[PDB]
Amino acid sequence: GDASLKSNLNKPNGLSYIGTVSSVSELSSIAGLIGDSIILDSYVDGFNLGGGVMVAVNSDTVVDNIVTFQGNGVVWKRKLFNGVADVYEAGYTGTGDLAIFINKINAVGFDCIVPVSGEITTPIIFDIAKGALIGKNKCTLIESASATGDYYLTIVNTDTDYTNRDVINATALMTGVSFVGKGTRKLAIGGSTSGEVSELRISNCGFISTAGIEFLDNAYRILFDKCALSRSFTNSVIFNSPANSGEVIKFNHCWMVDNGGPFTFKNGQFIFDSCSLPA
Amino acid sequence: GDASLKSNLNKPNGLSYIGTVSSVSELSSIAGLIGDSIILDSYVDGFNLGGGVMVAVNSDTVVDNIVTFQGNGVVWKRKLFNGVADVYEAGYTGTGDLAIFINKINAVGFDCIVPVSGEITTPIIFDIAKGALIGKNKCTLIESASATGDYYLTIVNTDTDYTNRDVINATALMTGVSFVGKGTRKLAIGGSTSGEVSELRISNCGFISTAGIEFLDNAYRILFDKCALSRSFTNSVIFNSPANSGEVIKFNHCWMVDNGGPFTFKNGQFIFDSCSLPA
Repeated sequence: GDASLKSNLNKPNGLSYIGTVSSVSELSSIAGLIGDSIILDSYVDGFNLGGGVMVAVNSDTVVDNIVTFQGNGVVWKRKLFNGVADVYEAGYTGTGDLAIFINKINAVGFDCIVPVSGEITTPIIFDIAKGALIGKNKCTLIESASATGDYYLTIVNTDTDYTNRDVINATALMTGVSFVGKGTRKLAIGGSTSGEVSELRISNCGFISTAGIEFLDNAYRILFDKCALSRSFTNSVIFNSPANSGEVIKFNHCWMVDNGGPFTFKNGQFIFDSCSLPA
Repeated sequence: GDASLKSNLNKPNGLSYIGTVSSVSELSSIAGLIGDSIILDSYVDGFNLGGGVMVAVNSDTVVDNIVTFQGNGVVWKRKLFNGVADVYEAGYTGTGDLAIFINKINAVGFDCIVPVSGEITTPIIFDIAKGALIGKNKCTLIESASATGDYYLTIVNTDTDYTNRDVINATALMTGVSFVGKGTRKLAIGGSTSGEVSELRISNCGFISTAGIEFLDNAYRILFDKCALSRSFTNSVIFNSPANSGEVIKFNHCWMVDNGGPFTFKNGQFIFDSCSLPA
């Protein structure tokens, strides 16, 4: 009856009488009119992570599976999105490969916020033309035993245009992330097919027990702003005179101890400022 | 019937059966009791931006059109506002003059978060006594062709009190914004009527194709922390010996290339640290 329904809705738990969408996978079958608002419990069923109020927009809306999602005759967009994308909104559940969701957010064109620690397996591709990489809550990325390849993280710039270079690189930022490797995989900066990776601030980051940092082509004027590069295996820094690379590479207040591999500076221009090494 | 209504509310899209307020303009005519909660779809009708759950507060509450909004016999306040104001919450719809909403948020006294790129036309007045200016997601502000005046951004401090100077200037911050001018307008720091603009960190910012950076009265110890100042027209930096200005002005890891105007240092004390120029 109406009296029971009205009374149930007015109870302190009255919201529990409104239906919800359990997951993003279910969202693809939910139809609606433009402007309809629905409750999304979670990205993945039962995890209570990455949900929110969704609103129906035109079916031609670009779907990024972070803010906008496929619907049945519409697209569902986060109604109250503040512009800041985190890995929970991209589908991370607290287990599995965190690198998948770091790659996904950056590939869409948002800053990637990682407010959680976890394990990484697939190599990370961090494109400074598409956003920043921001760790929070002591963000620690621990490489899994099964992780393969020569690189756990490669920093690129898919923008090869001159006009956009200064615009893109001025804001380039990676901050607040500690990587715990197993001594087999490196961090790469640049690439022969990459645009110029320059004016990148890498601040408050740890690179512990990795296989080193390797500079590729088109990588210069990188600013390591208070970072740790310690306990490295086989190599610490690799600069094997790559083309269009090496100008004013600066380590500011960096802590580099207990490493098990050389700093190979074949050409290039390197600045250590208030650093400590090697212990 | 009652069973149809109850089951519709319990459907996965059950929230769509709850009414909503379409815009802030409509919100002005919405009445309610103190504590009533309503759904705001958007600041401007149909854009799905800047909405949220609103709660009715006392009718004498100060309305700032960011957190609090006028109602019919009450004031509507953002129920879940966390203190962080973005341009969407101030009325930005994805097009138009972003400078209007930067000015509005700063004038009220919040940090202004700009998680989007767009155009600027009206001159920005950035008061460091009121909050910071923070760009996200490769924030790029492109000056419109119709923008007039000599300045696109002026950085001031309306607090002229000595006691508050150190308190205010310690946290002064502008970060993460690339300004792309058309060669006609400058950036001004200070002013004869301004309080002392000092200890300001300008980090990860771009000043590209502008008419230069001009120091006015009461501007000193500015820290340009990894910025681009490139492709300038007519002037790059103007320091025409202004009064109470010039102490330890530092460019840290700055990219200053392809400029078309001089760095005029008539008096003053300037520090270039790990900069590159002029190409």
